[PDB]
Amino acid sequence: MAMEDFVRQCFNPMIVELAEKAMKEYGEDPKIETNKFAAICTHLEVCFMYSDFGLKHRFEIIEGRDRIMAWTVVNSICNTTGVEKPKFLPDLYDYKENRFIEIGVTRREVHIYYLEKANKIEKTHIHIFSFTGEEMATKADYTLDEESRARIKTRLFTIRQEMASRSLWDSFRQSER
Ligand SMILES: O=C(O)c1cccc(-c2cc(=O)c(O)c(C(=O)O)[nH]2)c1
Ligand SMILES: [Mn+2]
Ligand SMILES: [Mn+2]
Repeated sequence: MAMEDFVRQCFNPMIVELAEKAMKEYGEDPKIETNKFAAICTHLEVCFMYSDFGLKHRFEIIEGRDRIMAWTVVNSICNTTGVEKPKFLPDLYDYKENRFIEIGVTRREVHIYYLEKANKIEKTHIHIFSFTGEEMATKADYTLDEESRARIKTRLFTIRQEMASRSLWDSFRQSER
């Protein structure tokens, strides 16, 4: 699979390893479910990039932790800010706006995916990125500055074009659940 090669060649090891670990604990093989693997890597990188554009410690990363730590972080945040405990593990906590964030990344229409997220959940803030430079966030509050957002959008467009370059993008486009 070029897709497996592409993942290894275009995302930093930490992300690949985390992605690999997450699939393999739940019986899923990244050599087979390769479009899923790419997607997880993609969502992780975004989650991390979002975090990195932050009070220097603006955001707390929840995604990418093991489940024990993820919950440990979340509870610890709830107990000392008073904020209601979410049902599902979100991606980030915003210490400035003092809310949880759910990051979405979609090959579909941003509004489409936004609804799916809003429906599945809490007073968690939602931010949706697409591979087209489009984004959607609750009450249109985009949390970050334009530069930080431009960098995420550029990284996603680039992943799309690299996939496209390797005739991998049509599979990947059509593979969102
Ligand atoms: O689109 C999906 O296949 C899907 C189904 C259930 C959950 C997720 C998902 C998307 C996410 O963006 C996410 O952050 C998580 C998480 O486990 O923290 N999970 C994605
Ligand atoms: Mn998550
Ligand atoms: Mn997410």
